[PDB]
Amino acid sequence: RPFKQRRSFADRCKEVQQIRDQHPSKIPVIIERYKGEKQLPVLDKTKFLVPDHVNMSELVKIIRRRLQLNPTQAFFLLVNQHSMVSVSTPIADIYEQEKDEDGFLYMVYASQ
Repeated sequence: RPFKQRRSFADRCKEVQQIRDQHPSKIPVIIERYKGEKQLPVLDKTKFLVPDHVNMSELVKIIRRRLQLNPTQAFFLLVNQHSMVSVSTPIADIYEQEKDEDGFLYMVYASQ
């Protein structure tokens, strides 16, 4: 089930804050599969802490690994309102610019 439907807005704020208060150098990112995707698998992990010094290329690289992709597989990692951000764009720039009302940063992966 979608993370937003698995935890109440109340619950979610609280996690984000607990993350802030316990791991202040990490960005809280929720990563999930695009709703209408077929050719790419559901991952066991949806909650990701991402070192705030990195950029989008790092994330694209972690998700490849977890999805067990091969170089050939081009995929899209889209933030928030299906936005494409530069892979050079640092996640901390991305976070401030695109984070949800609940403190998390939501992304989805897709292909084609």
